Amino acid sequence: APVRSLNCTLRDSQQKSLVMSGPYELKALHLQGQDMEQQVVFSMSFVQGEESNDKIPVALGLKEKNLYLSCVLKDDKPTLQLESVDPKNYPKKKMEKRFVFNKIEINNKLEFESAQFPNWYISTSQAENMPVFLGGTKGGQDITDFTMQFVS
Ligand SMILES: NC(=O)c1cnc(C(F)(F)F)nc1
Repeated sequence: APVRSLNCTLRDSQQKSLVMSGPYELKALHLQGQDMEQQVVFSMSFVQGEESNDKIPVALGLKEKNLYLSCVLKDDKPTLQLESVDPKNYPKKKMEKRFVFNKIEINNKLEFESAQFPNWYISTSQAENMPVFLGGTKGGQDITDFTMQFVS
């Protein structure tokens, strides 16, 4: 049947919100009050892929935009990008692998691993107003843990 999707926001474990930073760029910053309207709302689709109790394959599209987070090699490195798609054809249950993240629940937090690039994760910096990026460890100074908020 159709693909099932939920509207949501994400915040990193330091409670930074995600906003735009150009036509295809996301940054993370501390946000509260009026400025919270600036945060990106995702449509999280539950897609085809290997699945277990705590590891759920999803795609992350921007709400009512034909833009998806994707993982590709750029200048020979696994990188995160926002990629446009044909709005007639998306979302779909069989999303291409570059669009698929494994949403992993550990200790009441979420990690989003690239399905395409094992052990590469959606990451934020500790500094304010820096890009969201794909980081090659769920270790170290960069942040790989998030919480989800459900949106109407
Ligand atoms: N400048 C970056 O490292 C960067 C990568 N990826 C993104 C995305 F896809 F979240 F929007 N925004 C910025």
